[PDB]
Amino acid sequence: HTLVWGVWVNGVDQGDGRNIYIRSPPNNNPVKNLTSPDMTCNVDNRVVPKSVPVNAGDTLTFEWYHNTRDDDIIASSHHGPIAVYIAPAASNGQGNVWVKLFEDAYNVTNSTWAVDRLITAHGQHSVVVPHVAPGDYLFRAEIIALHEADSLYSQNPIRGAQFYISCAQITINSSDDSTPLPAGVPFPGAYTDSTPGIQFNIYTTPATSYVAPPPSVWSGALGGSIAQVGDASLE
Ligand SMILES: *[C@@H]1O[C@H](CO)[C@@H](O)[C@H](O)[C@H]1NC(C)=O
Ligand SMILES: [Cu+2]
Repeated sequence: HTLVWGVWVNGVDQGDGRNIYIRSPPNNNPVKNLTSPDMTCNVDNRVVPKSVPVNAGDTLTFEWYHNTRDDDIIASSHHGPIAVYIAPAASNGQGNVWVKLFEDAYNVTNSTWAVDRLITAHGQHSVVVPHVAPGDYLFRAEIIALHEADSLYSQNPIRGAQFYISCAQITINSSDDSTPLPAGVPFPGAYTDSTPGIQFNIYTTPATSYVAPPPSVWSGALGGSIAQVGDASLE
């Protein structure tokens, strides 16, 4: 169970974004129903009043939390990958629009899942803003907790992969648009019960065999990290 508090841009805290520039759900409950509209931007997808200004090449950092800011972030048990997607805001996240900017499942050297390192990073993971058209976008951060993912939700609704999905309203101001935004996958729709990385047993299967759900990261992605950028105790 985890939620986004806000974002940072180039290491500058944009402030509490909950229901302001994040389309925040009412609580930190996972989405599990792969067919639900809740997969798009979680259970309360609506336009919120603010959209954070960035430029292409900026570092945009999502900051997650559990109950309060800069707490335990997410239960240790919730091992799994992290992805970030982007879509034009005009889409409202409908259609084949979600382009993947970031994927991290499991770091072989460190022996740590993305979620494990997210905790260590005080809830913070980043993407570099791509050189798409200036305009309004949705950045959809997605944490998949796999601790009950050996079952399918569709078969057993008490279990299943858990999706912690947060859509941030971001406005790209300066960009040369050298990498126009390509089509993307639909949410709901890109993940089905037979998609790799939806059903997995993290207890018996080595993490080095885990394949995260497609799609692949777009060649226009400028990178990202799971790493603390800013200190919530100070700003
Ligand atoms: C999953 O969501 C679909 C689409 O909204 C809905 O029809 C279906 O009943 C849901 N399944 C469960 C068990 O909620
Ligand atoms: Cu949880």
